[PDB]
This record gives sequence, structure tokens and C-alpha cells, in this order.
Amino acid sequence: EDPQLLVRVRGGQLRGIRLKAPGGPVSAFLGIPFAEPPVGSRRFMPPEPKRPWSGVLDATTFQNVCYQYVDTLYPGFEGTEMWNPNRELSEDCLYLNVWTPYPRPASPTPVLIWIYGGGFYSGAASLDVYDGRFLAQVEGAVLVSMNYRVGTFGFLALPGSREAPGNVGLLDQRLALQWVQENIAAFGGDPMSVTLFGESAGAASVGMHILSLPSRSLFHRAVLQSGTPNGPWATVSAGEARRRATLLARLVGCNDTELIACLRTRPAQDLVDHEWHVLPQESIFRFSFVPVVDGDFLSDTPEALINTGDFQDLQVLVGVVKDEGSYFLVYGVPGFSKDNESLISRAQFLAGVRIGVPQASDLAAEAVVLHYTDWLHPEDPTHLRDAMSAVVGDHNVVCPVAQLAGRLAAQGARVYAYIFEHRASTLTWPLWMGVPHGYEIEFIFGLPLDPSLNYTTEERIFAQRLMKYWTNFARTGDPNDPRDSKSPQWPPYTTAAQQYVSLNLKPLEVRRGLRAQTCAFWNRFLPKLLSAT
Amino acid sequence: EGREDPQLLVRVRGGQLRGIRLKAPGGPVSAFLGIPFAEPPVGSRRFMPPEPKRPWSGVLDATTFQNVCYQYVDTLYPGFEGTEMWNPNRELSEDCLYLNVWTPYPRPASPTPVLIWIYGGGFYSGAASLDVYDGRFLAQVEGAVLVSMNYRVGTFGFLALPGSREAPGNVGLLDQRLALQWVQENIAAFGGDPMSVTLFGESAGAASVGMHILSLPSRSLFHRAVLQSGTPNGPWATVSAGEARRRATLLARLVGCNDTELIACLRTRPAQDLVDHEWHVLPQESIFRFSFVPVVDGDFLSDTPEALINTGDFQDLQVLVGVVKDEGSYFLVYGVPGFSKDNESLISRAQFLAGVRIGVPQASDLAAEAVVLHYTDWLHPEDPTHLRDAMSAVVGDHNVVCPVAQLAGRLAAQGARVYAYIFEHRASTLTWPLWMGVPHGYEIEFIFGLPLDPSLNYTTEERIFAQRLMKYWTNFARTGDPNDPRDSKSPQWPPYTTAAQQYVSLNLKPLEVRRGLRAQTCAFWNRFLPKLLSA
Ligand SMILES: O=C(COc1ccc(Cl)cc1Cl)Nc1ccc(CN2CCCCC2)cc1
Ligand SMILES: O=C(COc1ccc(Cl)cc1Cl)Nc1ccc(CN2CCCCC2)cc1
Ligand SMILES: *[C@@H]1O[C@H](CO)[C@@H](O)[C@H](O)[C@H]1NC(C)=O
Ligand SMILES: *[C@@H]1O[C@H](CO)[C@@H](O)[C@H](O)[C@H]1NC(C)=O
Ligand SMILES: *[C@@H]1O[C@H](CO)[C@@H](O)[C@H](O)[C@H]1NC(C)=O
Repeated sequence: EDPQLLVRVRGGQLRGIRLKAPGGPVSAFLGIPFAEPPVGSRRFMPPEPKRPWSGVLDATTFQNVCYQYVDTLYPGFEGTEMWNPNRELSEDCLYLNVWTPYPRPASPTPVLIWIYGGGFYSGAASLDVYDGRFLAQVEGAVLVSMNYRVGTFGFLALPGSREAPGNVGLLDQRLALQWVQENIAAFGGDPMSVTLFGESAGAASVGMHILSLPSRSLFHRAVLQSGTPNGPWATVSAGEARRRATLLARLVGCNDTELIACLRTRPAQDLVDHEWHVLPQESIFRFSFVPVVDGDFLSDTPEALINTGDFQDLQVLVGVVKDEGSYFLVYGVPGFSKDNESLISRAQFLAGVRIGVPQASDLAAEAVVLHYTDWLHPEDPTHLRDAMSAVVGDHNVVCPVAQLAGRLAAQGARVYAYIFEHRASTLTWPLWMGVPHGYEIEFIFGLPLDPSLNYTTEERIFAQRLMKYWTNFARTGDPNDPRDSKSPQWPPYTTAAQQYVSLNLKPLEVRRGLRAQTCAFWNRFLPKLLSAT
Repeated sequence: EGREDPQLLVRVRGGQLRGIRLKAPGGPVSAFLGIPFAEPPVGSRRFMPPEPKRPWSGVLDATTFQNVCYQYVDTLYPGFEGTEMWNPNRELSEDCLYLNVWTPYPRPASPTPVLIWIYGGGFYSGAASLDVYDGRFLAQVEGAVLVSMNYRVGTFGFLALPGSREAPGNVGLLDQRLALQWVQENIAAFGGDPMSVTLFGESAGAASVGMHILSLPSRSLFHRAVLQSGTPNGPWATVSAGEARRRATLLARLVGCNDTELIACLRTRPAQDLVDHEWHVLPQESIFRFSFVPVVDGDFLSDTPEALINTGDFQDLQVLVGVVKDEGSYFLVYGVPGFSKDNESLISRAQFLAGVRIGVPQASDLAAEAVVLHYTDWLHPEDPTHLRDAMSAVVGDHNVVCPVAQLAGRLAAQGARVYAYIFEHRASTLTWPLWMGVPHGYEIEFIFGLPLDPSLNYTTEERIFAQRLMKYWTNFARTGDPNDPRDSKSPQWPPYTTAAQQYVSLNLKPLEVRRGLRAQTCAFWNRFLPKLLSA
């Protein structure tokens, strides 16, 4: 029996499986329990450490996916399906996955920990795009990913109550990080060099761990892909979370203790049935149960915390894809569809703005329309369509990212920023969506290295470059190859020069200012506007 | 009579005139200067509408410029040419309603298209007798009949106690209208065609031309109009009835004064006493603000210019409108701390923020914030060169470029034929510093063709350029189209339309067609800012 597949952690023995990567084998250990199944009276409660087990626990397969809403917009279309659960749903879902080189690392290896996105309402560490074997095989990394509770199960909160304190889904992530500290050395991983990375809601989780003191002793560097703790969707106020929780309890037929108790008796799918019914306005890029400003996990709003934090010893890599907003238009904005070029009228554009910026007053919405209209072609359908995408991307991702990068840089952090501009040759969404939210992931994880995936040879070469930036950053806090000259170099993002790089098929190009003019509108003017109005 | 030049004697409705034979570079022209067109608006007539001049006897000598209307004289840079060239070059007087005529020599034997010039100077200053308004070159080279008139400015022209008989306001505009009527009646005696009259003017002169378009009684006195760097809409060209009354009673109080009693007391004040308090009645510390300007009286102006342009019918109107490259730079040295003609005026962020409040004096804190956010360069938010230029652009865009863009857009959409330009050439002889670029008012010397005078020290290219511009203006006056029908080879000047927003660059190089009159920024000024103000 393969001793490379046998490992002992604090809770007992594990049997892993030998997997094939194109360049060689890797050792994978999938479905490792890191917490007691958060079921029955455990629902909505913070996780508890997993009890020791007897014998050898079989970690050769992905465990269940946390209970969550499942997308049905385009039934059986690869573009949407690729994000849907690829295992059985269950509230018993608190398991993590570890990939390492085979044989396992001779000396302690830097650890990358992935945190998936999915708007805090969905996602799983088992998706094909999160496959860790490429990074493990090629860069000899130790890769870890966890499941964390999403939707009402992970983030339903009655702020101040003992039984539904909020943010338990982020506590799930934190326990997994504690697990890595306690156990990763047994896999050949270095607990003294841990890099968090995640995309969308995953990036925002990474950011919340930056901003939450108890998480800080569990990682050394961070990567935020297309997401931030700050911004309009990633957090809610205690007042608003309380509101949403008691509205959901009203819809399902339900003193905080009494209320939470009746919710605990509800079958999972009954809660999920009403997930989308509690949002205050018709919107897109807005999610019902997300992290809450509790005054505990988050001592203040992420805006306040990034504005005042001390980020001296801290390295961060942050970025965005070319078209953050395009994907979301087809999920609520009339006139948009994956099946046509979605050329919209001016009317549709104004209507669209109230949906993409749901919190906006008439006057603020007016300001947005007037800023994004191309007044040389105010009525041009192509311009109006692309502008609609840009409003959503900018408001939700690009400008929150520019704001974080800027505050981090000014307050002592080492920051590297990018924009990702390559569109996959295999993409099944329309051309008008360009490079949509989430389609850089498969390249960072190295999927193009698999011949059967039908990526182009240039895309393979490109994925390898990306894997190097990311693992080199994990190793050192600097994505630049250490013994390679001529590139040119990826420079740190600073407040003075605001340098970032474009990631694409051509060599790194250095640009200055991350939508500087347009993000000043979003981050400097709009707040002053709604502040009074 | 008897031994006079028979080509310099002419009769008009009021009597006989003797003009003078003037030398221009390419030959002689006839000038008739200092023709009275109204009764001297003096004494009991101060503040009153002008009365047509009563016939005189004998031959009136029309060989020299008459008095300049009483006005505030600029003392910012004593003895500096850049400021002096705009100051009164004849004695100041309330007896000042005279006009000038230039024609070819001998006078045209067939009826010639007429150009009428209205000077600017913020409605507080100006004179038709300044060097840069010399009609001799357009007369000689293009064969134009050129008229320019003096009109009352400042308090004498524009002090209004709206609703009163004795000071109804806008009398300076009524002066201009009277001259226009004079041209309709008398210009044929000079060989001018009264059925082809084109108005043109710059800054407040342009705003004036715009008021005549918007005021029905003037409409039958002209056929085409040119507005150079000014418009009747916008933030400086008019004041409400309420604001005019407020400024008038403050000034009265400042000199020690029922509207009849008040106006009567003002009529007893020395002209200079009124002028001395001109700038003391503006509501905020400002630049590109003038104390006494046309008022929305519900008479001359039946409503605000904004409402009138937005909703009027201009089907059979032909207009040429444009701006210079740096409308705002000139004004900064008259009020924005940190700006001088003697240094590079590299300012700090703080000076920019203070400057914006002065250059956009009617803006709330939030509106000001909006302005500062829009014009700030966020890659170089503290860079002094950028901030200097942005300050200039704030003032220029707010006061001229966007009101012009707004005017052109409404006129085009409402059936007018519109031609738009940006004038980008800086005179080789300009005495203002380089940082000011092509400042407000410095296209005028080219339109009038001063560079044709060798003694002025312009370049050969400037001479050729000036000739081109004279051709455009006179071609437009003649046909309502600045293009030469006998010259297809040269690039064409297309009309400005809402759909294509075309205009041309005027500089040393051939005509270049461009799209969008500062479209993105002007949307801010023209569409957003008003909506903000309604909140
Ligand atoms: O945002 C939405 C909208 O969700 C819904 C709202 C209401 C209803 Cl009834 C129904 C629905 Cl579905 N869907 C969405 C957005 C992005 C992705 C892709 N993204 C997933 C995680 C990794 C990064 C890429 C998938 C679904
Ligand atoms: O705007 C001003 C301000 O004037 C003043 C304000 C206050 C005081 Cl105390 C004192 C003063 Cl002076 N002056 C100004 C602007 C432009 C020109 C040039 N312009 C004149 C008309 C034709 C086109 C060019 C001359 C003076
Ligand atoms: C595109 O298709 C969708 C769904 O079929 C439709 O609702 C929309 O109106 C279409 N858009 C255009 C511009 O035809
Ligand atoms: C330019 O000079 C004037 C007076 O000489 C001064 O008041 C002003 O502050 C100077 N500006 C700068 C930017 O140095
Ligand atoms: C033109 O140039 C000559 C030659 O230097 C000079 O003497 C004359 O004064 C100049 N005239 C003007 C108006 O600058």
C-alpha cells in the first residue's frame, strides 16, 4: 500500500489517492473533515473542531457540496453549468482538500489556500476550474481548498443573538486555516508561509481575513481576484441582515431564540426557495445572505477598516478581468441575453442603471447615466450595451479594487495589481461579454496544460506564466521571477504612480491609473452625493 | 463744398456728412466716423431708451472717432500693451452714441453686403474705435461695407429697476437696435445693401448678437449672425429682474440714494461716481462676472435666453459660432490668487480649490466639489502645471465653450444652419505669457485682417491666414455659407448638426473637421449641473 498516500494528522490517519497530471503524478487528499457536521441544532452556529476518528479515513474523493441555490437560467449550457454543484448537496459539507507533489515535498513548501466565490450564496471546492493538481505538479506547490457554508446556512444572522450571530461561513474558512496551521506540515507544507487566494466572494473573504485580527496569525500573504471586502455587495449592516432574516422567517412560516428555533426545523430546500425574495430592491450583483458588520468578526465596516488599518508588514496581489460586469446583465437587465448581441436602446440603458445601481437615488442614477453615455454617440446601441456592462463592473469590482489597492498602498502594504485581458478560446458565452467575471481562474490553476481540454498552445504557455507569477508571489510576496532578467518587471502599485500590468498573450505591459477618472467619480463623488442629495 | 473730394460727401436721414479717405495696404477706403445716431443720452436721459438723433444742419465732419461711452478703465497692468489695447482710446463721455462706416473707395456701384460689428467687454467696457476693430481691411480687401456702433455700457447701459419707467434696463441693447435701424434706413447711401446685413461680435458683443436673434423687434434688422466666444445663454450674460433691482439699489445706496426718487437721485450723480462703485455690487467674489448686464425684463427678453433658445423657431436662421482654444486663461489674473502674467502661474491644489469657488461663484459646495472632481487629473492630482491649466479650463468651459456648445446644439436641432469653429492660432505678436495659450479676444485681430498691415510685424503665414479668415466671414455674410463656391479643392466647412457635431479648426494649417464640441465635459456643465442645482 502506497506510503505516500498515507498521512497522519491530529485527528487520525488519512488515505489519499495518486492522481495524474500531464507532467507526472500528484498526491491528492480529498474530503478531509475539518469540522463537526453543522447540522440540526448546529445550523447557523459557528463551526466546531472535528472529533478524532479511528482507523484510516478514506480521503480519495470530493465530499458533498454545501447546501445552496442552483442556477437555472440556461439549463444544460456549459457556460452556466460549470459553476453549479458537481457533487450531492448537503449541510454536512465541512471538508477541505489538499494537493501536493508526489512524492510529497522533501522540504517544507509554501502553501496556497484557495477560497471560492459564488456571491456567498453558492460555490464548491470540487469544481473542475479549482483543480489543484496542475499547480502542485508544475510549481511543486501545496494547494488547499475548503468548503464553507453559503447562503442562509453560512450567513443568516440575527445580530446579537447567541444562536445566529452571523458570519459563520467565514468562521468555517477560519477553522480550515487553523487546520492548515496544525496539520499541513504533515503533508510537507510550510505553515509559516501561507498564501490565501480567492475570486469574487472568495476574494472578498480573503479581504475580510485581512481585516479580522484573529485570522491574521493564520496567513502571510493574500491574493484578491475580482473582489473586495469593501464595496456595495460584500457586507451588510446588522440592521439590514436582521431585516432579511426575519423576512425569510416570515416567508417560511416563522424573541430571537424562538425565531431561530423554528428556522432550524425547516428542510434545507425550503430556506433556499426564498433566498432571492428578501432583497430590498430589484438588482443584479446583489446577494441576500453575506457577511455582516457584527462588530465582532468585523469590528467596523470594511470601508472604515481599510481607511484606518495598519498594513505595514503585508503583501497583496489584486486585479480584475477586462469585463467585470458583462456576465451579470443577463441575470436581470431587460434586453440582455447570451443568445443575441444584446443591442439596447437608451431607454433600456436608463432602466438598466436602476438595477445595476439599486441603492442609487434618482439624482445619483442620473449622474451615472450622464457619466457613461458617450455624448458623441448617445444613442448608439453598441456603446449603450458596453456602457451598461461597464457600469456594473466598475461599481461592483473595478473601483472597489482601486479603492482597496490605494488604501493598502498608502498604509504600508506591498501591492501588485493587474488587469486580465485574455479571453479563453473555449469560452461558450457570446463575444459581446468579452472577458467575463471569473474566466481568469482556469488559467491561474493551469487547466490549459491538459491537452484534452482543447486550449491553444499559446494559452498553455500563458497559463504557465500565470502559475509562475502566482506561486512566485506565494514564495516571496513578489510575483517576479527571481533569476530572470528582462521582462520587463511587474512593478508594485503605489499611490504616486499607480502602476499595474496587463496579463495577456503578449509580454507584461505596465500601465498607470486603474480607471482613475471614473473611479474618482465612484469613490469620491457619489458618496458625497447620496450623503446629502 | 467745391474743392472737397466728391467721393467723400454723402447725405443720410439726419443731414450731410463729410468722410475721410483712408490708406489701407492695398489701396484707399472711405471712412465715415462719428456719425451720431441718437440724441445724447445725457442729463434727464441717463438710463433712458435712446431717442433717434434729430436732423442737423450743414455738413457734419465725420472724419474722426467720437467719444467712448463712460466706463471703468482697467488698471491691472499699467502701461502693458496686453491690457492697454482694450482701454478707451478717445475721451470718455455720456455723449457717445455714434457709429462708424467703412466702404470701398470709390463707393460700391452695386449694393454690397453689410457687416455690423458689436464690441465686447463684459457689458461694462468697450469701444467701436479700438485698433483691432479697424474696418479698413475688410472694406478694401473684401469690398465689405462695415459698420460699428458705440452703445452704452455699465450702469448707463444696463442699470435697471425692472418695471419702472425711468430705468427699464437693457437700454444699451436698445442703442444697438437703433444703430441697426439706422443701417436699414441710411446704408444704401453708402452703397450698402440693407437687405443683406450680417451681425458679428465677440464676448459680450456675441451675447448681444444672440439677444437680437432672441428679440423679435431686432429680427427684421438682420439676416445672418456670427457669435465669437460669447452667447446670450450662460452664467454671465444676463441677470433676473430680482438680481438687477438688487444690484441697482445697492449702487444707489453706495452713492447715497419709490423708484422715481431713487432714479432721479442717481441722475444727479457725476458719471465717475457711478463707475467707481461698479465692481462693489457683485454678490460673490468672482471672475467672469459683470455688475450691469442685460436683464430678463419680459420685454426685450420675453423670457430667459435658455428658455428662448430651447423652444424657439430658427428655421430660417444662419449662424456662425466659435471659440478660441483657451477661453479662460485671461480671466484668471483678474481675481484667482496664484495667477500672474509675470510668472508661469504654477499653482497648488489648495489654490485650485479656492480658484474654483471664484471661477464658479454661483456653485454650492457640492457643485464645486463636482467641478473639482471632474477637472482633477487623478494620476497627477497635485501637479501644478495640470492644475493651472485645469483652472483655466474650468473658467473657459463654464463661461464660453459650453454655453456655445449648448447654443449650437439647440439652434441646429431647431432648424438653424450653424457653422462652428475653434480658433487655435496664437499671434506671433501676443504680449501675454505662453501659459495663456490662445486667450479670449485674440482671434479678432485676424478676422479684421490686421496682419495685412506690414508695420504690425506679423508673419507672412499670418498674413495669408488672416486673408483666409476674412474670406470665410465675408463669404458667410454674402451667402450664409463660409465656403467658397469657386474653390472645391480646399477642404469644406460642413454645418454643425446634432447627429454629427462637426466643427473646424482655424489655424495655420488647412481646415480640419472635428467632432463633438467638448461633448463629454459640456454634458457635465449642461445636463448634470442644472439637475444638481435642482436639489
Ligand atoms: O449573480 C447571479 C444572479 O443570481 C440569481 C438571482 C435571482 C434568481 Cl431568481 C436566480 C439567480 Cl441564479 N448569478 C451568477 C453570477 C455569476 C456566476 C459566475 N461566477 C460564479 C462563482 C465564481 C465566479 C464566476 C454564476 C451565477
Ligand atoms: O474680466 C475682467 C475683470 O475686470 C475687473 C474686475 C475688478 C476690478 Cl477691481 C477691476 C477690473 Cl479691470 N477684465 C477683463 C477681461 C477681458 C479683457 C479683454 N476682452 C475685452 C473685450 C474684448 C475681448 C477681450 C479685458 C479686461
Ligand atoms: C435578445 O434576446 C432576448 C431573449 O430571447 C430578448 O428578450 C431581447 O429582446 C433580444 N434583444 C434584441 C436586441 O433583439
Ligand atoms: C506669480 O507672481 C505674482 C506677483 O509677482 C504672485 O502674487 C503669484 O503668487 C505668483 N504665482 C506663482 C505660482 O508663483
Ligand atoms: C516692427 O519691427 C521693427 C524692426 O525691429 C521695429 O523697429 C518696430 O518697432 C516693430 N513694430 C512693432 C509695432 O512692434
